[PDB]
Amino acid sequence: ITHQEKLLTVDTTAHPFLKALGGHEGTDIFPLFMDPYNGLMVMRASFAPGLTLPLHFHTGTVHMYTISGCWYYTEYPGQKQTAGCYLYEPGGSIHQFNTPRDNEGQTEVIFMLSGCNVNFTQDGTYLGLSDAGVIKNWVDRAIREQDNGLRYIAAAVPTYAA
Repeated sequence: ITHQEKLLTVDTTAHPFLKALGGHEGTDIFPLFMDPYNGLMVMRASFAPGLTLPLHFHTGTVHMYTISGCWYYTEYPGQKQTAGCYLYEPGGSIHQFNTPRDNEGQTEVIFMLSGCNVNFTQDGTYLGLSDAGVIKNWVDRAIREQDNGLRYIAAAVPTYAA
């Protein structure tokens, strides 16, 4: 009959977002939940206007809710995502995130990404991988480098039972 006196909770307004994920200006993150072992991350992202990210091939599902702003996938320009929009993206899909230059402000999203992200250029050249582990390393480094006093939830690696 386990204890748990406190809830595993993170207030995203009590600390500034980690700036420039992987050194990419315009992509600010606030980590919430990171499980590198089951390949799962739940994050809040804050996107600057005028961004065009690389093509992201998804190995698992993506659940995304746009709180505010605007963004669209290069391939589907007539289906812009704005306040209150939800998107389910299955594994095996590949699209390219864009924030229009004409956005007056930040585009705010919360998403749940399963699996890994394999990054390509529009012409198919492999750029790199981004799994929960990789992102966590930048996060932990960003927390130190930017002197941010934020906390997030993380799943430990499985081991032999005690």
